[PDB]
Amino acid sequence: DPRLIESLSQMLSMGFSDEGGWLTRLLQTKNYDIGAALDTIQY
Amino acid sequence: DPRLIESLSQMLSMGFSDEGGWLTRLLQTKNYDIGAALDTIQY
Repeated sequence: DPRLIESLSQMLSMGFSDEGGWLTRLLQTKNYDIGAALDTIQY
Repeated sequence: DPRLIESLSQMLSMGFSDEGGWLTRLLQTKNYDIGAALDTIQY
């Protein structure tokens, strides 16, 4: 899935981690859209 | 676990939703430590 890959990879490069899959959960909920995930975490 | 309830409630009051359980997941990995959760999301 190039969008899991690129969304998660871009957010790891921004310094987020994925302990316990929290960030994978967030991105899945947000359809792998980085902007929506950033909004949700109030970045 | 009352620590999950209480920490989720405090996070919701800060404007964080828990859509899809991402915030529950984050708080669980952090043992309900709000400082640590905020650090992880770079708040």
